[PDB]
Amino acid sequence: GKATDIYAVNGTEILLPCTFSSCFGFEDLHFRWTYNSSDAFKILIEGTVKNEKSDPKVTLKDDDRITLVGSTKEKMNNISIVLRDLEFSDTGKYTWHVKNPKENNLQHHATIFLQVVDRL
Repeated sequence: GKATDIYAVNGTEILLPCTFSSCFGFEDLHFRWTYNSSDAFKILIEGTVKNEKSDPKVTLKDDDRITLVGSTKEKMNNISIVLRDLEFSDTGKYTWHVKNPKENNLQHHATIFLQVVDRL
């Protein structure tokens, strides 16, 4: 499984982009972010979004350090998250998942490997 490396200073915040894009198919999407480390798995946030500019309906959220970005810009969509107040324990793989459940397609997903580093 391919993963993009991203780095962030301890105690700061990181924007984790969801880059799913669709001209005419960004409609009533189900989404989920997950976290994986060696022997850890968590669902971080889950919900639905009506379109590219609507208020996402969040049905599950593991931690208030996570917020949705609240905007779109180029390839970063409204499903992207910001994780604040970073701790070394936050290092690990963060995966977004998007699906239109009325369609037959496989889910779309990509993984970011976040590494938290020492403050200077």
